[PDB]
Formats: sequence, structure tokens, C-alpha cells
Amino acid sequence: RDPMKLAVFTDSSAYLSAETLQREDLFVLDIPVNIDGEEYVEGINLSAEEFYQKMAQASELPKTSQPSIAKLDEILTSLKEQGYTHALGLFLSSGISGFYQSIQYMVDDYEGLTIAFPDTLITSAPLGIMVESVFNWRDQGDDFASIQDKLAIQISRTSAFIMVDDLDHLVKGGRLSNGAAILGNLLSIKPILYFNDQGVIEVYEKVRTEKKATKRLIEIIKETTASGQYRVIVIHGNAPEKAEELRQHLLDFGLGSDVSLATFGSVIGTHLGAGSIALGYIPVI
Ligand SMILES: CCCCCCCCCCCCCC(=O)O
Ligand code: NA
Repeated sequence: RDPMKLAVFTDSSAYLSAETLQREDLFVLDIPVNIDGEEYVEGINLSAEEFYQKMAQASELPKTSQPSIAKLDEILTSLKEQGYTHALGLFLSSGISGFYQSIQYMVDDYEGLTIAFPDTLITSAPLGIMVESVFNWRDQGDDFASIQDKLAIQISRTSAFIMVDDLDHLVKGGRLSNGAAILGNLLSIKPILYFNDQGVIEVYEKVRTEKKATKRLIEIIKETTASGQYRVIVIHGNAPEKAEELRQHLLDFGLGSDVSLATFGSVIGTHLGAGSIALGYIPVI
């Protein structure tokens, strides 16, 4: 491996594989979720499996907070003092959190520590695979500049396509424009949303029904992944039967172990609400 002494950061909106969660020098900044005046951190005092029902019994909509910039600063200061030479931070999209813009002033603040915080434009399982890939590339002997190049390609060719049971959480949480709600009919319509090339959640297509929207997610992913080898992830929030159906369609298309399943927990589920489904994709670089 390269003789840099590298630290990798992400936040808990990333869906991290068991592989990645074992890796050295990985720092995950937790995102707290306020429910009825109490602060929860998934994996500490909140399990992902209790979240949707807990939210349904809440007296106001839960609210997420940004990853802690104070803890990022303290960790970076510490890593500098312990002789680390490089830090890579892969955080949730600038289009869904002010955290990315807030940390841009820190990049040059730590003498002797080379820092990069590229805008990943994504979250959830694709973000987690970016983190995984960083370690894979390190294991190939890649240095810091080569890792950044490879990340830049992944970022440019990654997105996710999303359908929610109801647009209320997204609009009320602020990550989807207010207009989008009147954009479209009512209960029945199931718009497909995606991460656009600015990392912002945008309406892709207004679909009339859930059954069609399910098919359309598959058809869109067949198109967007046609050039090369991609990881495709079926991601759901309390929608396991729909997720398994989609996974079966992708396996029948031939995706094999390149298709996997993940879940939306408390952080993303606060914004998407229960009953949500997404297909994420990211090239294997
Ligand atoms: C793959 C689909 C992902 C959908 C993401 C919905 C929006 C999540 C925003 C989470 C913000 C957490 C940190 C914050 O509050 O600033
Ligand atoms: Na392909």
C-alpha cells in the first residue's frame, strides 16, 4: 500500500456494508434524529427496526440534524497530532444537507494533513459503496490522487431513483420543493424522484400508479447501467415485499451478485417516510 497515513470519514446516512464497517481508520459521524424532544442515534439508543413505528407514534414529525462539524474538527485535530497525512471525507449530498458547504472552510485548516471533501451528490447505499471502494482502491496500492480520480468517475455516474408512499415527509422535511406536491394528482400518483446532477432530489417522471412506477424503476436502471459494470442496490423503508420483487426482476435481467438489498433507517426514513423504495446504482471502478 501507499505510505500515506489515511483517515476516511463518512456520515451515518451512508448505508455501510459489513466489509466496510470492519475497515481501519474509518470515522463515521453520527446523524442524530430528534423525536418528541429526545435525541436518538441509530445503533446507540435507536434500532433501525423500531424507527418507523416509533415515528408513527410520535407527536410531531422527527427532525434530523447535520453530522457534527465540532466532532469532525476535533477528530481532524487529533489525527494531525497523531501523524496522519491524509483525510478523505465522503458525506451526504450538498443537495440534501448544509453539512457539505459548511465543512469547505476546513479543507486547508490542518497543517500537515492533506484533506479532500468531494461532493458525493448522493447518500445511502451508493455513498456507502463509495466508502467501500476507497478501501478497495487503497488495497490496490492507489495513492490519494488516484483515489480522488476514481471517486470523481463514480460520482459522475451514480444516482438513485425513488418512489415514496406519500410525499408529505419529503416536502415537510424540506428536501423536495413545495411545488412538487401540487405537481401531480393526489394519493394514487406515484412520481419517481431522482438525484439530479447537482445532487438535488428532483421529479424524474410523474407515474400514475405504484405498479407502473415499480416497472419503470427497473426499466430506467436497465438504461442507466447499460454501459458498464454497476452495483445496483434495492433500498426500502418498511417495504420488503416490493423490494424483493424488484430484486427478483434485476436478478432475472442478469445482475447476479451485483444487485443487493439495503434499508432506509432513521436518518433517511425521517425524510422519505415508511413504505419507500429506491434503486441506487454506482459503477464498479
Ligand atoms: C436513495 C434515496 C435517498 C433519499 C434522501 C432523502 C433526504 C435525506 C436528508 C437527510 C439529512 C440528514 C442530515 C441533516 O439533517 O442535515
Ligand atoms: Na451494465
